[PDB]
Amino acid sequence: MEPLYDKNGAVLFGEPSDTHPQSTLKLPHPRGEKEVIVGIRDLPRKGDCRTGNRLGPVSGLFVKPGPVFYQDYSGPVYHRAPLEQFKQAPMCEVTKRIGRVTGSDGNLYHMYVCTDGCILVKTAKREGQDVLKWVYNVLDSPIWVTSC
Ligand SMILES: [Hg+2]
Repeated sequence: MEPLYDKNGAVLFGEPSDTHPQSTLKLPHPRGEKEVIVGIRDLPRKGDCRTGNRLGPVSGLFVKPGPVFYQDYSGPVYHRAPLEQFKQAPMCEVTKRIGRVTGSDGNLYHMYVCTDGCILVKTAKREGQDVLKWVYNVLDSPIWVTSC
C-alpha cells in the first residue's frame, strides 16, 4: 500500500518514494505546528507560508475525502495519491482546482473537487487518460497536495 509520512519526512512504513518534480508539493518541507481545518472558501494563499493567517499556521494544502481541507496538519499524510483507494469514473463538474499531485504509480495528476463533493484525479501529462475518484480512506489520512 502507499506509505504514510510523518511531519519530519520519515516514512512510517514501506519504502520512501520521491514526489514528482512538476507537483505542487515540494519536499523536503516542514509542517505540523497545528492541525488547521479550513473550508473550501477559506483555502490558503501565497504569502501565508511564513506569517500564517487569521485561521492559524500554514504549511500548504492537504485534503482527504469528506471533503476535509487542512492548511496545516501534524499527523501522518500521503505525499502521493494512494491509487489503490481510487476507482475510475466519468469526469465531474469541477468546483475547485486544488493542485497537481503525484500518484502511487509515479505519474502527475490534476486534482479537483467535484460538485457532489468528491476528490477526483486526472492524469496531467503524457498519453494518459485516467479519471479516478478517491472512494476509500482505509487509514483516514490526507494527501499533502501543495507545499507553501
Ligand atoms: Hg490542475
